[PDB]
Formats: sequence, structure tokens, C-alpha cells
Amino acid sequence: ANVDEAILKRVKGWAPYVDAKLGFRNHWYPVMFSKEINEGEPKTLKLLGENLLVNRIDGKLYCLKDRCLHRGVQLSVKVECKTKSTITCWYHAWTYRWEDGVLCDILTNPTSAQIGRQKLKTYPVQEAKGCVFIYLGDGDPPPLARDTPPNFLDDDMEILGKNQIIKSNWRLAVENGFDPSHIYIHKDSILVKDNDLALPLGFAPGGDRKQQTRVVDDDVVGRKGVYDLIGEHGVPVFEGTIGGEVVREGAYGEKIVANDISIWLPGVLKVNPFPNPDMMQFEWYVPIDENTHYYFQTLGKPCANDEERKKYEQEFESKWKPMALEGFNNDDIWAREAMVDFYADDKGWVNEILFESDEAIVAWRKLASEHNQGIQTQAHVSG
Amino acid sequence: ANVDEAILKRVKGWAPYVDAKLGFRNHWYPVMFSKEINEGEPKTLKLLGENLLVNRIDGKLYCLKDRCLHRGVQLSVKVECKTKSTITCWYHAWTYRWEDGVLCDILTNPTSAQIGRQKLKTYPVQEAKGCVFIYLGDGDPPPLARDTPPNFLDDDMEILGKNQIIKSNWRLAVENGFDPSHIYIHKDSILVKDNDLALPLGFAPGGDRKQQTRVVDDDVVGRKGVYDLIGEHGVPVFEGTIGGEVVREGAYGEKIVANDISIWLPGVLKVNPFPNPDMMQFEWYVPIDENTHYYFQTLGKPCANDEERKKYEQEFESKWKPMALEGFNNDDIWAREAMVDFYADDKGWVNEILFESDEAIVAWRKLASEHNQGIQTQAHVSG
Amino acid sequence: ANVDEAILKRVKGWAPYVDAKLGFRNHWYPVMFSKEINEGEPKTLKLLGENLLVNRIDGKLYCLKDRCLHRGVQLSVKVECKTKSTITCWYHAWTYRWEDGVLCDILTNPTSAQIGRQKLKTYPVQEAKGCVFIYLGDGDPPPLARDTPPNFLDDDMEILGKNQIIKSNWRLAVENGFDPSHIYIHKDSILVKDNDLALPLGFAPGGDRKQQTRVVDDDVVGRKGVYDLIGEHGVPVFEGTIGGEVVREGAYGEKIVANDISIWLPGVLKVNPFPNPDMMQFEWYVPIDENTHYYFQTLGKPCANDEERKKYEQEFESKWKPMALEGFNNDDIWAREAMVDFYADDKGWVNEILFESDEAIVAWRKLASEHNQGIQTQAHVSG
Ligand code: FES
Ligand code: FES
Ligand code: FES
Ligand SMILES: [Fe+2]
Ligand SMILES: [Fe+2]
Ligand SMILES: [Fe+2]
Ligand SMILES: [Mg+2]
Ligand SMILES: [Mg+2]
Ligand SMILES: [Mg+2]
Ligand SMILES: [Mg+2]
Ligand SMILES: [Mg+2]
Repeated sequence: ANVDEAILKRVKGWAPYVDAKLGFRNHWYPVMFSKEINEGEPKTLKLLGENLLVNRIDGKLYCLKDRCLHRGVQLSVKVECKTKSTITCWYHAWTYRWEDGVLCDILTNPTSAQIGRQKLKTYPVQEAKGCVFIYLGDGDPPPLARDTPPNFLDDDMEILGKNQIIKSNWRLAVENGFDPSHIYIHKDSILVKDNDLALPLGFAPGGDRKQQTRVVDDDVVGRKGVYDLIGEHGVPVFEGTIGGEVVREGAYGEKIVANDISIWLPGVLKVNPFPNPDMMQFEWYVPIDENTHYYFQTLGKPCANDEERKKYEQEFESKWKPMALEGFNNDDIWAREAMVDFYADDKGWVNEILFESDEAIVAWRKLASEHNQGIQTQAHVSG
Repeated sequence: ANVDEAILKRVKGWAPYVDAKLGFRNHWYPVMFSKEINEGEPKTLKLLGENLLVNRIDGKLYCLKDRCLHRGVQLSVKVECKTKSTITCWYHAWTYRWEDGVLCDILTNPTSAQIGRQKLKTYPVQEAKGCVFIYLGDGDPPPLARDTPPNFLDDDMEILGKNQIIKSNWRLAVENGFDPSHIYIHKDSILVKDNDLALPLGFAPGGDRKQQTRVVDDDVVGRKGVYDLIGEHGVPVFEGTIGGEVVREGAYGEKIVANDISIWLPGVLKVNPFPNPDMMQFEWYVPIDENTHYYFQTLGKPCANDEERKKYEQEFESKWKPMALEGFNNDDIWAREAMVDFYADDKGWVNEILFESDEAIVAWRKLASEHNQGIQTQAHVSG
Repeated sequence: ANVDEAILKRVKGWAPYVDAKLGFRNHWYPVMFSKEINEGEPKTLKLLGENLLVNRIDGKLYCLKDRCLHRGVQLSVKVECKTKSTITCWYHAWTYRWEDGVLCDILTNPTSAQIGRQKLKTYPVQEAKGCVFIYLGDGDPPPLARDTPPNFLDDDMEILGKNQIIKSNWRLAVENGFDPSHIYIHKDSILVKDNDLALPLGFAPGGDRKQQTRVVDDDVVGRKGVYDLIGEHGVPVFEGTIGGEVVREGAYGEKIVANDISIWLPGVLKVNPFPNPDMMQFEWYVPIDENTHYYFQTLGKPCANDEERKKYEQEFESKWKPMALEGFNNDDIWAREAMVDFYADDKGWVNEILFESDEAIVAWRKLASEHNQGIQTQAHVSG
């Protein structure tokens, strides 16, 4: 639906994934933090190519398509919320209920035949762990757990994070996250030095192809993902050689991190533990449009009470956000940006030359192709 | 030519209008004020996607296509008018007569077989009320009055105006101008408050007078237009309601304006009276290219002598230009800009949901489709 | 390959040239001066649409495609030359030999089956006369002499020059260089005024079409070019007339230059003598992409020894660079930029109206169509 059929015929291992330039419809995605949306302060964002409005009304979140039914303007150009329960388009005052999107009033013509006979698209919205998730899909949503990595929703897991807009397609971000050999780019990170991490340059893979990953397609809340098992039977590379000479060494530190690495539909990485042995990292790559993603980064730590939560918040602000979320992952940002040109014409999916550690990436591409809940298309965006 | 047949086949009754992305050929259009084009000082502009040169020679205006026949450069890159009657291309000195476009000389090769056997396109130009009009069409032009609204050319009518380039397609500007319900956007205007205008939020169409428009096809100079009668025959909304609760009032005021509102081919609105009881507003939305128009605004006031003309100019500079042309119509500008996205892929023409007051807009779309004098195409532009 | 088949059918005689939007493959092209690339300091550039890296190692130049075989990143985003003889991709440390492009190591997986089984594209590089030439083509190259004008490689010919990036297609540059009538644009040049040049406004051609040029398809080293002979039979125009009135004169200077003007594949102009009677100008119009070229200008003067070399370097800096390479050719730069719009859609090749002096340009388009060593296509650029 999105890519030249002639390219899709050349990527038969994972053609639906290559078609999914706008992401997968009918999944939950995080778009902002709960603390960023105040009572009665609607916010605009673009998700899977669609402009949306989110509002908090008596503490509850609601999501309306930011596109008037009448002349297709963004209501957000000039927000008019004239009652708690409604928003009025600024142009001809078509008025919609947040709760169900029904056209309930038109201020410029209270006799219109359109009143009560039209509905603006709404999307389900849930807050969990101080994160705002939108179900960009149609019909009854699944539990949020389906589209979140294991442990993210644990009662005692405290989540703190950072969000920003990155100019690469979401898939280049997912693959960069889940790529076992990309950790070469992190060899000079401040985090690796100041937090004393064991970080190899890469891994010489051991065992058979089928042992390099574990597909999870039998999780009982319907979660679908892949674990990277390259470190299980693989030999970590700490001495980089050219023609047999050592030219580079890996990070010779004491702290073992990233024993468990997994990627989940719709596009969320879990790294456990990271960036410290007592915490884990969960990061989403949320499709905004064909060219752009939200890099929605979270660190989780079990905290038993308000005192542990406060101690974690203080370490997050003082150490883990600047050292790890910024000082380690900033190199991922320009890596993603560097892949844009090759994949921009959809040709890089045919012309890439993969090697052994990309087994993790190919397993993800297949999992995503088989288990996605729909391919978002320009028809969903416009129609 | 300009729009996919898949869209046009879905808009029967006004498909020519939807195809007319670049405007209608074979009409007059205003492009600048007389004072902006000085004797022997050529000016460049783009009209209906064509680059044009205008010059004043012995007081009279001429217009050549700003594209050399030879290698297709704009002559205006380096203007060389070496005699009163001619322009010489800067590149190889092909020399054209302003009066008829004829290639009369080539300075680089006075023996060329091209001399006297080629002609650069010319367009008629006329000045009226201090406004420069170009006939962007072929063959001998109709009278200017065919393409101007009633009274604009009246002997006593003093015209003052403002012109600027706006980044929307021309049709979004025309529809914004003629839209009976869009007056909702003007509810907070300083003009409405300070000049004591009566301005409803909108109109409930009137049950005792069923015809919401009057087509003028029967005019004496052949002008073609539509009068909006909703406001004359409708029930004005001064108390806008949501769930039956008043959430917004209209503007009460002594001064009744816009008794008669009409749109005319090729795309010029007349509002009478406006912004004061003895004035009229005439505004054009002149196509520059697919994405851009001139918003050519004028205010007319009958003036018997130089003292009345002087008083009107003072009034215009101190009050009407800042309060009305800027203050009031600035909200029309961002309204037009806000419609761009929905119409940019041509899908808005199919996906819009109209309501009752849009009968005025559909009447215009059908009038324009029936009585335009030609659809401008890329073949006219490049060629 | 590059242009709508419809257009190519309307230009039959020179269709391969109209197709050659990215330039001709399997030719040498200058891209920088020798003194701009230091030992072990790689430089990036784009040539015929391909991103390339050039390095100097033990004084010798090497050229690798700047696109990793693995995920298609530019290695130049973060250059890692970890041994004298190699470059390591910053992403997964795929390590390539400069000499033959062979993938000789991967630091992230020294056990990979890809090692020794892949090679990055390399291009030959040759330095001559202080200029860096890349053979943008396949297989063992021809002698550089084939792709340089006569006398450029003469033992005693001292070359000095200037390079810059210009926003036009390379062919608009070539035609502007070789066009006999375009000298009209140079009539006010500081070089003409200050160096007392004789410069007509143009020529009235004499003799047959065949007599207006001399095709060199028969040169001993395989050079392919056209001499402009318009001034052999041609009558110089020094009095430009409109309606038989003189409106402009040529330059009546004592100094005679540009006796011999020739254009050579792959797109290099030779003007002898210029800008003074014992110097030659050799200038290349090197394709960067569809929209861009290097304007690689050089001035040659024969010098017997180190002392003549130094005097020429001084007059180049104080006189010839500013007065000629800038004061004369700057008008050529904006002339090229002015042709972009008409040729951007490929329609100008069909819609232009040529005149008699364009027989030089037609002879070049025919020579280029017949004798080019290959049409660069998006398949070469992409894969
Ligand atoms: S575009 Fe929203 S009410 Fe008209
Ligand atoms: S482009 Fe105008 S005379 Fe050649
Ligand atoms: S992209 Fe260069 S080594 Fe992976
Ligand atoms: Fe990373
Ligand atoms: Fe308005
Ligand atoms: Fe020149
Ligand atoms: Mg709801
Ligand atoms: Mg005329
Ligand atoms: Mg009032
Ligand atoms: Mg008055
Ligand atoms: Mg080599």
C-alpha cells in the first residue's frame, strides 16, 4: 500500500514491515508525559501521520482528530473550548463532544441538519506510569499490556523519562536500538567511563542461527517480541584488530549491564539492566510521519515507597538523564539520521548487505511483518 | 489537466472549478497600483503561473511574457530597454517590441533569419481607479467592466487599496470571502467593537424566503456573479448555544453593513456597504501559482471633489486601512492558510462536509464552472 | 534512463545528451586542487551524483565510495582511519582497504563470513598540474590526456585555478561556455575595459553550417571536441542597432584574444589565448548532481623554470584571478543560473528556439551524444 510493488517483491522475508512506512495501526503508542498535559490545556501532536488533539477534562484524557469535518482545518489553530465537555471549531463553530466526537451544536446555524448526524474520529487514551498512550486504531482497544514490554506496568516500577522528535523513519530507530553490533558507536560514551560499564565493541556469534534469538508469540496478554541472545553463546569482542594488530579496545569496567535485550511490537525496546544494574531502560520509536519519530525514552526502577521514589527521581535528574538518556543515546540519534538517505527511496531494503549479528534485526522484521495489527496508509491519513 | 480524473469524476457540477488550480484564462486581473509602475521602469510579476513584465512607455502600459524565446531566461534578470519601444534580452540581445512582441532585431546577429519571424506573447493591460489590470488571455479582450463588480468603475467612486501576496490557492480565498457563516471568525474584531457594527455569529437559513442565492448571468456588460441572500432572509444568531446554554454573543451595533454581498468572475467580492454605511469593499483573489494569490483589497467611497477625496484619504490612512483592511481582514488571511492542507492533495474537494450556508459557495463553484472563459493549465505556463 | 521517453523522442540527433542529466560515466573529472588534500585528512565530495571519499596516504591519492556496504551510511559522518592503509565505518566497524576497497576486517565480528568476500567501489585518482582528477567509471582507466584539452598536460604549462560549486546543471554551464553569441553578456566586464580587449557584441555568420565548426574526433590520444569557427567566415558586430539606430558598441581595444575556442568531452572549454595573449583558459563544468556543478577554472602559462613559475603565481593572484576568473566569468555564473527554470522539467530541450550561432552548441550536443563513454543513471548512483 505505501511502497513500490517492485520493491516489495524483492523483500519477501518481511514485505509488510517494508510497507509500514507510517507504522502499524491498531496499537497503543506513547506520545507525551502525563505532567505535560494540564487540565483544560489541549495539546496537538501528529501520530502515524494523523494530527490529534489531546485534552484533560476533570483529570481524564480525551483524544479527537485535529481536523474539522466541515472544511478540514486544524481546530488547534485557535482552540475554543466553550464548555468543559466540548470544543468549538474557530471557523464556523461546529462543536464536538470530547467523549464521543459527536457534532452536538453549530453556533453559526443551530438549525443545521448536520447536528447530531456527524462524528469526528476519537481515539482511546490511557495514562500509565506517568506516560500518555493513544490507541491509534479502530474498534475496542486491547489491554495496554499487549503493547508494552514485560515489567513496564509492574505495580512497584517507577518510570521516569524524556521525549523528543527525531528526523528519521521509526524503523531506522527500532533497528538501531535492537542492533547487537551498533554498540561500537557507544565505545567513547561518558556513561561507559563514569559508570564503569563492561561494554564490548561487539560479539563473535556462537551456536546455530535459530539460537541467536527467541521469538515471544505465546505471551498470554498477546505481547509479541524478540530477545537478542547473541551474548548467550557469543564471545564478546574487547580487542578490535585490523590485519591482526589491536587498534581499539572495548570498555574494561566492572558493571555488567544489558543481559536481557528485547524488542516488542509496536516498536519498543527493553534493556535490562541499564544504565545501572538496579534499573532498566524502555524506549519507544513512535511514528510521527514517514520521516520523523518520537524517541520516547524511559528508565524504570522498582521503588517500594515515596522515599525510594524520591531518591530515584533525584538520581534520574542528577545522573541518569544527562549521563545515559543524553550522554549515551545522543550517538544513537545521529546514527539513525545517517541511515535516512540510503532508505529514503525504499531502495536500502533491497541494497543493504547484512551480516551475522543482523539475525536479531531480521527476526524483528519477520515478527513485525507477521504480528502487526495493521499497516497505516495515506488512505487512513486522508481518505 | 491539473487534477487527477479520480477526484474530478467525484465532483460533478463543479469539476471545471476543481480543475482550475491556476485560475481562469481569458479574464482581466488586477496585479498592482498605477503608482507602482513608473515611466521606463519595468516590473516583474507572476500571474496564472506566467512570469510577466509590465512597462510604462509614453504613459501607456504594455505587458510581455518574461521569458525569452531563445533559451527561456527571464529578461527581467537584467533589464536592457535600449530604446523606448523595445526590450533587449541580456543574454544574446534578441530584441522585442513592447507593442506587439515582434522580434525586430538581434544585436548579436543582425542577419538572423529569426528577425521578424518570431513573436513573444503580449497581454493587454488597462488602468482603472489607480489599479493595473492585465488580460491574461488570447485574442481581443472584452471590456474591463465584464470582470469587475458593479459600481467599482462609477465616476464618483474613489478607490483606495492595499495588495499583498498570500500563501493559499486563490479558490480558498474566494470561498473564505463569500462564506456566509465564516463571520464567526470576525466576532472579536476591533472594527466591529469600535465602529459599532451589528455582526451576528451566523444565520439560521430563513423558512419564508427559500432561495438562498441569486445568480446574475443576465448582466448588460456580461458580468457573471452570485448574491448571498442568507443574511438578508435568515434568522441572525446573536446568542450562540451549546447544550442550550448561551456561551457566546454576537456584536450589537447601530451600523448595518453587508446588505449586499456578491462574488463575480473571475474572483472578486463586493460588500456593500462596508466598513461604513457610505463605503463599499471590492477585493480580488488573483491566482499567482497553484499555492499563492494576490489579496488585492480596495475600499470605494463616492467623492464629489478634491476636498472629499482628501478627507477620504485621511480617513483611509488613519482608520480604514489599519482597522478594516488589516485589523478585520487579517483573520481571513490565517483562515485561508488553515484550509491549505486539506485541499493541497485535491482530496478536500471530495472529503469536505458542507452545511446549509455553503449553498452560497456551491452556487459560486457552479457559476465559476459554467461561465469562466477558460481553464489555465501547465501547457499555458510551460509552453 | 534519466528523462521522460516522450521528450527524448522529440530531440532525436542529440537524445543521449538530453538524457545525460548526471553527466558521462567512464571519464576523468577534476574535483579539487592537490594542495587542498593533506596526508591522512580524507575529503568528501559528490561527483556524477555519487558521494566519494578521497585520502592522501604516503603522498598517493585513493578514492573510496562514501557509502558503507552494510547499512549505506556515509563513512565521512565520523571518519575512523585506524591504520594508514584502511578506513573503519563508525557504525559496525566494517573496515576497508583504500587501495582496492576490499572488506579486510570487521571489528564488531572478526569471524564474519563477509570478511574478504566484499569490496567497496573504488575510483582511480590521478594528480596532474596541481589538479586532482577522479576517473568516475568502471575498469582500468584511459590516459588522462584523452579527457583534457590539448596543451593542458604540456611539460612547461603552469596551471593555476579556482573551483566553486554552482547551482546549475553541468550542460547549461558547458553551453554557456561554448556559445559564440553569449559574449554580449561580457560587454561591460572589468577585464574588457581594464585589459584593453577587442570584444565584438556577436557575429553575423558566413559560409555553410558545416563550416561553422571543426569536429576533432580524430585526435591521436582519443580526445573528442569541437572548435567554434564562427569568426572565420563571420562578420564581427561592433555596432548593435535597433530600428537601424546604434544603441550599443562593442569594445575597440588593441588586445586580440580567443582566436581558438574549443569544447572537449567530458565537458571542458579551452580558450587560446585568454585572458592575455600568452595564456590559455581551460575550464571544466563537472557534474555534482542533476542541479549542481563544479566550475573548475584554470589558467595556463608556459614557464621555463622555478623563477618563471613564481612570477606567474604573483600575476595570477594580483591580476588574473580577480580581473578574469572573477571579473569576467562571474557574469557566466548568473547566466547559467538564469537557464535553470526553462530546462528544469526537461521541456526547454524541446521548447528552445535556436539561431545561427547555436550551430556550435548543436555540434557539441551531437559530438557528446556520439562520443561519450557512458550515460550516468540513478542505477549507478543507487544500485
Ligand atoms: S472548518 Fe470547522 S466549522 Fe467550518
Ligand atoms: S536567451 Fe534571450 S537572447 Fe538568448
Ligand atoms: S553501516 Fe557501516 S559497518 Fe554497519
Ligand atoms: Fe545505541
Ligand atoms: Fe472575512
Ligand atoms: Fe562567458
Ligand atoms: Mg471517547
Ligand atoms: Mg500590444
Ligand atoms: Mg457593538
Ligand atoms: Mg463618513
Ligand atoms: Mg585502487
